[PDB]
Amino acid sequence: GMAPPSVFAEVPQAQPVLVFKLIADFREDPDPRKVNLGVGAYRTDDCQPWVLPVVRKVEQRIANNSSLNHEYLPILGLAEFRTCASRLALGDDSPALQEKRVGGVQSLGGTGALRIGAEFLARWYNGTNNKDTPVYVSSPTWENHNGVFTTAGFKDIRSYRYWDTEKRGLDLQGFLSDLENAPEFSIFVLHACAHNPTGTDPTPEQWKQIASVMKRRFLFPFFDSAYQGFASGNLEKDAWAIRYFVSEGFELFCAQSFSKNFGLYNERVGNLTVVAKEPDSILRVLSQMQKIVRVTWSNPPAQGARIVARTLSDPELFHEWTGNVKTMADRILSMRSELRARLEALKTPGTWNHITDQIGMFSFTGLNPKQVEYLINQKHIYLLPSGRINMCGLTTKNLDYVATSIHEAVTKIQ
Amino acid sequence: GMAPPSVFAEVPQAQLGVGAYRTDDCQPWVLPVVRKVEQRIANNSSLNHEYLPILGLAEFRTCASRLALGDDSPALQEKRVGGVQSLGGTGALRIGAEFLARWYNGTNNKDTPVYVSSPTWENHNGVFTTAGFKDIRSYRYWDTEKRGLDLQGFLSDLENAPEFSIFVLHACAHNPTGTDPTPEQWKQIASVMKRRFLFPFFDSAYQGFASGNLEKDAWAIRYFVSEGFELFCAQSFSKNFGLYNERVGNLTVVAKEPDSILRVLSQMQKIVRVTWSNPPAQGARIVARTLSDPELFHEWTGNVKTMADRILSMRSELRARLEALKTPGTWNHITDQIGMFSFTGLNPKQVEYLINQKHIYLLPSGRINMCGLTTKNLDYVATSIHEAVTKI
Repeated sequence: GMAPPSVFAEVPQAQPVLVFKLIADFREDPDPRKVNLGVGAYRTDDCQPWVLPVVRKVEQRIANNSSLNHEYLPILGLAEFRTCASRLALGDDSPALQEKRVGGVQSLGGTGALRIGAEFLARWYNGTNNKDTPVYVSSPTWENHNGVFTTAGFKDIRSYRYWDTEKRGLDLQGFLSDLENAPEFSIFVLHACAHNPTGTDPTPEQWKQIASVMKRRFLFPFFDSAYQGFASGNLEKDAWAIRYFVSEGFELFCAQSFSKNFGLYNERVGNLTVVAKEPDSILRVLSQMQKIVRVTWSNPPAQGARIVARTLSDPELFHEWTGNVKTMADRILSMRSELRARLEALKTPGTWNHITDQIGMFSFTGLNPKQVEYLINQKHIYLLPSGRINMCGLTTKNLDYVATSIHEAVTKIQ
Repeated sequence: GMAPPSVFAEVPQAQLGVGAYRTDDCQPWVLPVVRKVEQRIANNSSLNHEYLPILGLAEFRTCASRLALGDDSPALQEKRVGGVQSLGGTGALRIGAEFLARWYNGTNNKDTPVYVSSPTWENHNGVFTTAGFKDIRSYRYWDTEKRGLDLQGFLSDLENAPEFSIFVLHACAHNPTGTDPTPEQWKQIASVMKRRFLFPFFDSAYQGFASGNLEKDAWAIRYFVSEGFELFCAQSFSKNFGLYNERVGNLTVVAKEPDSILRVLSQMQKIVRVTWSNPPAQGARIVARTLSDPELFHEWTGNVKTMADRILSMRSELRARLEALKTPGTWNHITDQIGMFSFTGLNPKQVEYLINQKHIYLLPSGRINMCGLTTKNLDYVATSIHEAVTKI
């Protein structure tokens, strides 16, 4: 008599996602002093999203060009986008480009590039269908690295020491030790610049030490490049580490996102750059990439890649874009400098040079969970339990209140 | 004694034929309604580029599921429907397959049989295999001798399928055969599936495009819903909006009650997050704007019927001509079939006559895209079938 249970009756409700509740609490908050330091994207000094002027310009040119059609792109994506994207990462003068040993797979953001690369490695790297190769991610790292590599089938995800809580910076000796102890052929997921979530990057000299261990132990660099140019304003400096590994003779993957440096978050524009030792392997690698893409999204969308390709391939638009990127980078640099200056003017205990030594929009402040709780509950300043803030949540108008509130948290809580 | 060997040194090299709408001039056709909506979007400077929700643009998901199920669907009124925006129909199939391989018929059950039609769109096998299903099977479908549906074979394969097996069903415009069950035949299929707890995973890539009428083409999905099935429906807007390269799809989920939708979608979110994070905006924005404006919706249905009518014309003319020259065999399948694709009924090297001598290019299976026929290749295409059948 009774209706049978749903075939979904035993499907569990997934674990709540923390930051979604944080943003929801922030929007509930009636206090006019409230500040959202938990935002995950660029914001202007007026707390608004920013569509880049060059993007608006190219969108208008696209809309006014009736010759463009909607027929499927190639599985691997729009050729001009892939070429321009890889050239942006590697440099026009890259030896790997000269030697024709680079491939590029258009992907659904940086996430999609990481996923396709992980799927490839889990099938063809360090043996056939070797799911046991260790994959190392930083401690801490971007919240979806583990899930991407686990879903691609890797059974042994490990961490390398990275953030040092006491020094508020890089634990170089721990990182180097974890590299030295990593099994040969282990994969290391490396943030190319603007480490997310800490903002702490190796200096060039530290990168050389990291590369030296990886070269000697045959460790595979899987770069994640989500903030090129965005991070510092200088596209070459932000790509220095990737290019150094190339010039040291590494084979590598580089998952590139255009979500942040073009502000094209919702058009899902990414590229997986592959650097191989010999030109003949690019065709073989890409042929396997095609099979992976085919069963995932079939072929990639056009609009965002068209915008990026048009911008990177035209000198006038490229120059405008580099200025727009510098605007974003400079605002973040300003918020870092202004926050540090205020914390020091308030004689806040501890050192605060990490606020300006860190790079990009995310910063591990060094505040502890109880201090974070104070900022949220008492001061209506919303940030993650880790102490991560987005510098773009700071503004000329809120800087005094945020600095004063941090000073209160540091002196009064714990 | 080189230097370090390449980590890619052993990677193997992986191993009338259009698949998209073409005009009588053999060109792509951006739908007039799409051009109109694209201009409205371009003129709306208030639109930003911030990430969409993981599951996608809310208005798109609602409009897409309503298109499949009908505005007055009891499942919609009872709030037991979910929609996940996806990267085309392919992406919708993949997310659904990933979900089933984790949460359906047990936890992490990779052994549930997955049945696809014989023949089918080849990416069906690859999508379900990549999701981890170890046991992909076929159900009989195309009857080469009758040039139509082998209903008795299909029904027998349903009867012999283990309970809870997944069936990948083409909602309409079966690809590659163009042969669909009639409503009476669908009722027989549904009866076995209901009795044996077989899971309908519909692939709806050609709604409205197929016959010219979006409501008729969705009948089978809606019939299964009315019979109380829980089901998935992977929807593509690539063909019916001509938005191939904007990768617009939706996975519609129908459950027995609203709470199951909440839990299913929460798992969907985790799957999407590690695949593409969140979906692109442009194509979904076009579809949502069109489907939510009755004026635009009406214009769109006219654009769809224009495409279907050109295909129906090509089917009508090809058959009438092959009978005008009365080529041996029956050819009512040419007009009984529905959609862009037609299994002509020609043998694996009755084609290569068409290929090698008259250079008409088609698949070894005999599949043609009717959009490759024109008023100006009418002439010759079928005076090539006439002789391909008479000679070899």
